[PDB]
Order: sequence, then C-alpha cells, then structure tokens
Amino acid sequence: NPFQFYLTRVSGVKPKYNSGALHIKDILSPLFGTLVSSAQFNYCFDVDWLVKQYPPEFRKKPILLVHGDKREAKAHLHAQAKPYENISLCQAKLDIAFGTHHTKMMLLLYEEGLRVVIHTSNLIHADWHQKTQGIWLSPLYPRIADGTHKSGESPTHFKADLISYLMAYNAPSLKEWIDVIHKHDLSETNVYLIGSTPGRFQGSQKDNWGHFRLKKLLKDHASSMPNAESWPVVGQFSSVGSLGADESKWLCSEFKESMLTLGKESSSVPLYLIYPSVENVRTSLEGYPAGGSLPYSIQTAEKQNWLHSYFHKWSAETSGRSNAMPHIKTYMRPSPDFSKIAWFLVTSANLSKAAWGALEKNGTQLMIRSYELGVLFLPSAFGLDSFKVKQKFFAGPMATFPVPYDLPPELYGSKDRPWIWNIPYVKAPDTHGNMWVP
Ligand SMILES: O=P(O)(O)Cc1ccc(Nc2c(-c3ccccc3)nc3cc(-c4ccccc4)ccn23)cc1
Repeated sequence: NPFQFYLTRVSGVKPKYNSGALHIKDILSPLFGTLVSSAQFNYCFDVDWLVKQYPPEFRKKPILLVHGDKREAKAHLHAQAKPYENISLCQAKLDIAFGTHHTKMMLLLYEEGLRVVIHTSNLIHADWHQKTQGIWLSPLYPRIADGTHKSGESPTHFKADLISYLMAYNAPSLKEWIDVIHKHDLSETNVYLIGSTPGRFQGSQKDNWGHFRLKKLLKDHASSMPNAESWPVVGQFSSVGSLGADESKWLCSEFKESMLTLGKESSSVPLYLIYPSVENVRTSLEGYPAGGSLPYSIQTAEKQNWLHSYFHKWSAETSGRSNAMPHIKTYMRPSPDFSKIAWFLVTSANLSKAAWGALEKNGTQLMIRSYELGVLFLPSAFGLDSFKVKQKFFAGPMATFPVPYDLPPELYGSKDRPWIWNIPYVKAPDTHGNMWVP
C-alpha cells in the first residue's frame, strides 16, 4: 500500500485483526529508526506510561511534550515530568476561550532521518488498549546533505505546510523542530496536511486552516463528477460540540458546504454522521467506561436534538472492531453505492466549531479555537481519479483505500440514543457486569 494508514492494536480481537495494526511500542521501536530525540504533541499525557513505551535504550533521549494545559492542570503535568530530566514541555498558547491543544503528532528524529506520525490517540494506556484509533506514518525522510540547496518539498506542499503549522505556535522549542524539518527531504509525501490553529483568519489566511483549508484543497486538487450531488458526505467522530439551534446555523451551511466541494466551478447531498449509540458503548470491549472518552454532555445534546436524526451506529466488522469504541475521527466522500471514495481524511478534529472553525464578520473571517491536525488522501496525489474501497480492512488491487468501518453506515434505530456521558444508564449492564452512574 502507498497509504500508510494504520489502526492501533486492540487487545481482545483475533490475531488476524491485529496483523498490520500498530501499538505505540511498535512505532517507537528501533526497527523504525535509531531515536535521537522526539516531540509528542497531544492533549492528555500519562508520562510514566509514555516513557515506558520507548525502548529501554532510548528512554533517556530528549522528549518534548507539546500540550495546552494551564493553571493547576499545567502544574500537574510538570510534576509528572519532573522525575525525567530529559523531558521538556511546551505550553501551546490558547488565547481564545474554550480552545484545546488537541493535535496528536509525533516528530521522531533518528540517526537515519526524520519521521512524522499524525494520529488520534491520547498518550495514556486506555487509548491504545481497546479503542479504534487511526495512524498515518510518514516515510523515513532522509537528511539533505549540508551544502546542498534543495527544497525537499513534496507535490502536496507538506513540508512547508507542516512548518507553517509549527510556526503558528511561536514557540522556541518548536522553532528547533522547524530547523530539523528544513534539513530533511520530505518530497515523497503523498498526503496533504489539514491543520487548525487558534485565531481569527481573514483575507490571505482564511484558507490556511480548518474547514476552509479542506475546501481549498478540494477546489484545487479534486474534480467534480456527474451526479456529484448523489455522492454522500460521511463524518465519523467521538465528541460533539454545540452546533446551534438547527442545521442551518453551521452544520449544513458552512461545514457541509466545505465538505461537498469538488473542483473549481460553482444542497441535496446526503450527510451521514457516525457516533456511538448507548448500546454500542454498553456492549463494547470496555463497557460503559468507553463512554468516558465520548464526552457528549446532556446540556449540549438537549439544545440540538435535531442533530441526532443524522446519527448512525458504529460498526466495523471490516476491521473486527465493532466492539472497539472509536476515538479515531474520519471524514470522507463516498460514491452513491459506497464502492469508491473521492477523498479520505483522518484527523484529531471532532464535530465542533472549535475544531473546524466558524465564520464571523459577515463571512469574511474564520475563527478557530483549537489546535487540530489531520492528513488528507486525495486520488490525484496517487495518479488516480477515485479510490476503491477495500472490502476487508486487513485483507489483500492495492490502489484500494482501507476504510476502517463498515459501509453503508446504519441509521440509529428508534430505541437507540447517542452516547451521552453525564447521565446514568442502569437498565442493562455492560460487558463487565456494571452500570453507569456519573
Ligand atoms: O479465525 P478462525 O478461522 O476462526 C481460527 C481461530 C479460532 C480461535 C481463535 N482464538 C484466539 C483469540 C481470540 C478469539 C476470539 C476473540 C478474541 C481473540 N485470540 C487468540 C490468540 C492466539 C494466540 C496464541 C499464541 C500466540 C499469539 C496469539 C490464539 C488464538 N486466539 C483464533 C483463531
């Protein structure tokens, strides 16, 4: 495969469903490269656990933790890291209220080159144990020889775009990583970077981030096909923000409109949203505790009941993962019979305005609250018009894209409800024998 899209290993599926999955210990293994230093961008960290995932021989190499914690939360993270003198921290600035540092990325500097890993998991044991999570593994990028002047740039502009994403932090530890990236050749990269950073973007910057970045890439590097209005949009996520009083406020006005863009010329497009039901969570490998990583609150949900008529169950027989609750987030554009896709995105971004951006100032400004990061797979970047959908995720005819859950998505039944984490479920016990009492 050219795609280098992986799921994380799941404890409690048959070996055939972990063949070609990756655990964090595999990503950090000496087989992937001889580690010199690393940067871990994330939201949540268990530092004691994290250090143990590195090979023993690499555990004293410098590690930078890039986080967004403030006040007592920041103090707690510093206290976690203080025993490890090789660990440095970078607090990403969050100058708009209610934003988070949500990006999940590893920068892995080796004796042999550089690797970038953009993924969906927090750095805690539970996120790598029984969840469905997604990973994009970059190629091993070689160093550009000193005295050689070359760009090291890919046709997708990934090198400059990654440097642009890091430059937005205005952080000295990350300028050091920018200088590392400048010294490497990233020209083999076949994915497009889609980041969000906090800010209010106008004019020459509105297309840099969030859903306007997606829109721009789709305008420039995808083409429209006949009957495009029949090609659905699928969004798949593990958290839901406050989207407004009806679908016209954000979801089906600006967000869907970006997602349905194809090509450069100027809606009945079906919108599928995949989000675990209560029954998905109850019968999951983790049971109700899976719902601690699905933080949809009743205060939010009761303001937007209109949204749940878009919701489809989690189902992943294709990857043996129907009972491994999703923390991956994905967005894609399948054909009307779901046999092909026009593009696929794996990202940290959930279904929220904070992550994707909301237009302000009479549509002239895009405001984003958070840091997010994902990679976009476009057929044109592979010499193709569309991707075939892989019938079985771990099977083997490889310009076929490995979609990790089942198509078509299945609508909630009349008795299903979205998982809402702060109300009790005491009607039926979970796979461990327990109820859920927040
Ligand atoms: O796929 P088929 O045709 O049905 C053939 C088939 C039938 C039964 C199993 N049972 C099974 C499961 C299993 C089962 C059901 C749910 C979850 C996990 N996990 C394992 C792991 C090993 C193992 C042994 C040594 C070293 C490393 C791994 C052996 C068996 N395991 C596996 C395959």
